[PDB]
Amino acid sequence: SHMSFIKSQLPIFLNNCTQDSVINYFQNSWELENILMRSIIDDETFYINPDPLRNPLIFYLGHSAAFYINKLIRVELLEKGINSDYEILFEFGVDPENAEELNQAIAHINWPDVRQVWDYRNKAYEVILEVIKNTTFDLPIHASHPLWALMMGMEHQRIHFETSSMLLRQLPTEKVEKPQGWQYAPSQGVPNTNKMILVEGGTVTLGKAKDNPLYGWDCEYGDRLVKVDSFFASQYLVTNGEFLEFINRKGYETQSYWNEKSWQWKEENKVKNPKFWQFNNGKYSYRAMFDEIPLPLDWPVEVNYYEAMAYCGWKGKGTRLMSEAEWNLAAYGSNNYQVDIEKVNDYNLNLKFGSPSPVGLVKTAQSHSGLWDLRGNVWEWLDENFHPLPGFEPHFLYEDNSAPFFDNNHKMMLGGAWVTQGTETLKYYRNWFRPNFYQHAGFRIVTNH
Ligand SMILES: C[N+](C)(C)[C@@H](Cc1cnc[nH]1)C(=O)O
Ligand SMILES: [Mn+2]
Ligand code: NA
Repeated sequence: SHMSFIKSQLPIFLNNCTQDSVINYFQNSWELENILMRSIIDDETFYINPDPLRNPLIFYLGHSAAFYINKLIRVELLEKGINSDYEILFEFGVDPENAEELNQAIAHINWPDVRQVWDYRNKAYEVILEVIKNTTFDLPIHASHPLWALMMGMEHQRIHFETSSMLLRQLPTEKVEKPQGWQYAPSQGVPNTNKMILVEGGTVTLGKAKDNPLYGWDCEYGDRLVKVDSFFASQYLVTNGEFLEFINRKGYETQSYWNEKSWQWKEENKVKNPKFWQFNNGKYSYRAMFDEIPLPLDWPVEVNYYEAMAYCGWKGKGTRLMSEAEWNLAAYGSNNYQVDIEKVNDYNLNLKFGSPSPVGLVKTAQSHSGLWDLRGNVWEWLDENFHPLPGFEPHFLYEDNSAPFFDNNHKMMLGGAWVTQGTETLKYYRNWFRPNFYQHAGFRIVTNH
């Protein structure tokens, strides 16, 4: 048994994006985000920015709606917006290098009332639904079709369901209410031995073809052949129990496992353990979305990139993280691979659970290479600076989606998490974050020999 009462619709091929199917997918995208945002009990909590590097929650309540409107205006499927001031106020978010830069940016913003932003959402929903009902869906949809703006808006909303869930997780438990049917994975369980598996080397082609019949973001496209040498990777994501051993061996107290930049981050934030653990009465509790529970020892540990690399430092002996090409080889092999959307059901993706799961519990989630949960459970960090593939081109609808972040200051992560939905659960999505940032994200370890 797994989570069932809250359901996320699978993504749809562009050749099957009929008006009726898209109506259902749109309604589901929006209702899911509504369920998440309604879990905040008190409206005053929307003026908190629980992550010090992101905007207050009120911004994210409006932003998904404003983005749909702004892109539909840009392709001229909408002749006017709903509230021009809000379309500007909620237009774009933030990716600051530090909390002081963000604090300076948000210091003098007059935010609307929570009820006014909910009213904006409800009006936007009805305006977009009417656009859908009054537009011909001439199959197939594609990147030069006006309806690309709608496809982009729905994936953007599902991405913000995921990133907003990480903000609500940073609120105190007394400030949020678990939605009916939210179901965590089973949590008792000591981890099994995490064996190193030889991944046979081969050649991969990274990227996505322009006429592939699936919505994707600009940075997904291009074509890059990479020869990948054989390498060893741990069959499981590193677990909470494995990371607890690192803590007990003074992992956060030993400079040689860190570097000057990551140690500085650790000291500045007085970090002694992963973000969502707390030590009390001699033992660690763990913060799931809405509840504190005993630390689930066999779940994948959730860390930022700095902490993943510090664990690699403790392992020593050339222990490292995979590259993007190495993850692709392990997850999809060397094959014109035809995505099968139904396979999303085989991994802890798309709200199969409302939490990470024990490594290996989902019995269909072993890739052919032998590695477990390459797809799903938690994103996994990669030692790969976010970068374009040959053939990359920004899209007119969102020219700065990815180009600003090809800056050697963002590391990549791939594969999707329990909370990931839409085309972000499939092969081509490329994800990236500053290395100090927290997501529903872990890692596995690699050695060359
Ligand atoms: C690709 N990530 C997940 C890093 C992006 C997704 C995104 C949201 N709005 C525009 N892009 C981010 O969170 O900034
Ligand atoms: Mn956004
Ligand atoms: Na994964």
